[PDB]
Parts: sequence; C-alpha cells; structure tokens
Amino acid sequence: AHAVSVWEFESRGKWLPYSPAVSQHLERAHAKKLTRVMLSDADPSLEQYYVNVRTMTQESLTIGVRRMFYAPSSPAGKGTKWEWSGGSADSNNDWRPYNMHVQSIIEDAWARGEQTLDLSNTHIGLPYTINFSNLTQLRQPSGPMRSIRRTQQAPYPLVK
Repeated sequence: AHAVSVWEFESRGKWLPYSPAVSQHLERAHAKKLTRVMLSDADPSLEQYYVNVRTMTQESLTIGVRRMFYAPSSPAGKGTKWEWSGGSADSNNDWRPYNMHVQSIIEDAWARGEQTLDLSNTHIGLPYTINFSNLTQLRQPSGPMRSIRRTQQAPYPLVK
C-alpha cells in the first residue's frame, strides 16, 4: 500500500535520482499543486536550479525531469544507495548515484551473492561490469575501474 517517490532528471540519457531532500522538497510542492521550485531551497549548493513542475523540466537548460515511484523494498525505500567514484582511484570526494533502477539491480545482484554484474545485458547502453568482490565498476572492455559503494541515506518521501 505504499511507494516512495523519487524525482529524477535527465543526464546523458540516464534518468538520475535527485537526492532524498531534494525529492522531498519537490514532492511537497507537487502536493501543494505549485508550479515553480528552486532546488537550492532544499540543497544550498544547487545555485539557481529551477524546476518547473508543469513542464517537468529543470533549468540551471533542456533537461527533463520526472517523478517516479519505487517500492518500499527498493534502495530508495529502504534507506540505501549505490554510487560510483568520480576522479582518482582511492579518491572519495566526488560520488555519483546510478539510475535508481540500476541501483536496485546492483543491490539485488549484491544481495543474491553474484560475483559480477554486466550492466550491458540487463538494460542498456551502460558498457560497465560491476565486481562485488572488489567493489568496482569497470568501463568495458578493460577499465577504467572505479570504486563503487553502498551507503545509508535518508528515506525518500512516502506516498499513498
């Protein structure tokens, strides 16, 4: 009887998740039937990110935005996320979320004990292989290998 609401934006043909706090801010505005939202209101570093809820777009330009529902059992619903690292090897400063669906598939393969998950099968156009024994993402064919991680996160907004 419940779902969590994950707001997403378009980034290179990937529908990436906004953070829990930003999704929580967007959801409250949708609930109040508002049209315009400034994302800095929920995350002060999102400088002049303007989301129009009627056209379902974000300007900061061309970008699409959507509101998606996921189950309580998804990573979004359970308070956990899978991210990959953005710039040197054992660098921890620039982390990035995978598409929420991909996070669920990674979580599911991790939980079932897979040694490896080839994201190019599943879905896509994500030529990456995840290795759970060393927690990395390998750009096919043979790298870069970037660190991935599973961390606790706040709950996304709950819905009827």
